[PDB]
Amino acid sequence: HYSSLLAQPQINKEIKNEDGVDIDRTLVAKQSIVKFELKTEALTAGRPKTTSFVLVDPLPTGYKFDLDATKAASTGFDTTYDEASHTVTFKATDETLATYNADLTKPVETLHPTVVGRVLNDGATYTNNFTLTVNDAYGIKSNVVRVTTPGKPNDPDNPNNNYIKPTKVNKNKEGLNIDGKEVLAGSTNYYELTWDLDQYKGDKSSKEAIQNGFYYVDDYPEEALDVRPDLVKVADEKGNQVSGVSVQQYDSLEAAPKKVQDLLKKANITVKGAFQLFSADNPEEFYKQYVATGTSLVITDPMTVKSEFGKTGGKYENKAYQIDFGNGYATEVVVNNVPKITPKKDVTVQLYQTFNYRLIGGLIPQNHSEELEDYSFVDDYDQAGDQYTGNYKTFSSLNLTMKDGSVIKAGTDLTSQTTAETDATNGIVTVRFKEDFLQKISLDSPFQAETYLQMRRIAIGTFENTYVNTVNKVAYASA
Ligand SMILES: [Ca+2]
Ligand SMILES: [Ca+2]
Repeated sequence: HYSSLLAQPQINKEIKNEDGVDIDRTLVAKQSIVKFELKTEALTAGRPKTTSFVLVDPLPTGYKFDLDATKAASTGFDTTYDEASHTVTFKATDETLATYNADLTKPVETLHPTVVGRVLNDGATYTNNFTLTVNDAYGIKSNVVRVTTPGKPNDPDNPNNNYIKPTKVNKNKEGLNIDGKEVLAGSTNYYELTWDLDQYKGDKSSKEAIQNGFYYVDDYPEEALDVRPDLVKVADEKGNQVSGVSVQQYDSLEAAPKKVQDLLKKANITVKGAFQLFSADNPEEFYKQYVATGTSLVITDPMTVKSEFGKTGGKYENKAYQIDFGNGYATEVVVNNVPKITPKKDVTVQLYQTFNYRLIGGLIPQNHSEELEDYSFVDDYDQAGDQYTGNYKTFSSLNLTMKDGSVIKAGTDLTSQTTAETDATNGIVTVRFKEDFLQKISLDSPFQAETYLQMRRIAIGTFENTYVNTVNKVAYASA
């Protein structure tokens, strides 16, 4: 008699987001409001009078139960919550018990409560069921329902699920990862920021979670580098361009719109000084086209070494963040070092005696980022006192390896790979390494060279002589 008390499907647990969309066995963003709806079908006619009508729902871990939201959605019940066992119980009021017992010869439609909370963890599966016991004589156990948040691989319901890991790598223009490498003055860091969106494929988040926006933050070292605002570009993982991503630079977080600071503090992101904020313009179109389709974006964010910072040297760090649906995830930190270049000069007298200016070049340290395209010696002598004979010899100052594999020994004459020229107007000798020899050198080998400029005194007295070394068209004085 009691197995036919509730009607056709009897009971049915449903799980929805805040737009009322069935999200069972699908994927939803972290912090999403998730409604457990404990539907119960009409009571058959010819029943006994209903003493009790009790639904008990043990809630899953990671689901933060909201008491006043679930009470408002469960009129006709009285809501009790056991915090120690994550269990919520709904007991039908005597007023809807009365409407269940108004005429037992007709079917009556029964009320149902709704649990309202939000999921709190990434890469978690949330399971739920509930039991309904009536008149402590029957009792029915419901079907299990599932929702999953992105962040865990090998999810059987979503085969694209994985770790939400935004990545940042430093590249030159050839695409070589230069993480941790040395970077010479005037060079540019072609930073690659990945906007990790693969795992969000199949997401059914609400329309207001999407309205929290989609952003990318880059905490760039403002004290060492300058942004190249016209070379920032957002592309998908293949190469096609992305228009719908705007970029704004802020010199400090405290000098930024209060919306932006609220954004970062609700994602637990804090920035050292200046940062960039990539925005989605219209988040809804950005969602349908990149988030819901699981197509990650790539942001090339090139920045160049300041002039002064190349002369002082030091180290700098870049770090980025990804902010989807309001939730923040952080890249690892990429580190680079700028070497301080300081060439020196000695001499090696008496009227018309020949002598050499020894011009030692700057040390290009091991494990550098960019190809050498310029290593030149520039000597501005006093033509009224000394004159340049026209002979000179350039030697490596250390052991040079390169791409073929050979190692050029320390002290080897490299003058058959140089090119001099003379400016008689100002009195300037310029010994240059050509490009095709410099661009034959491995990026992991060091580089240093010296030239001996043969000169002779043609006047009495002492005379000043300035020497300037050049590496990739940045000029270093000397002492
Ligand atoms: Ca910064
Ligand atoms: Ca001169």
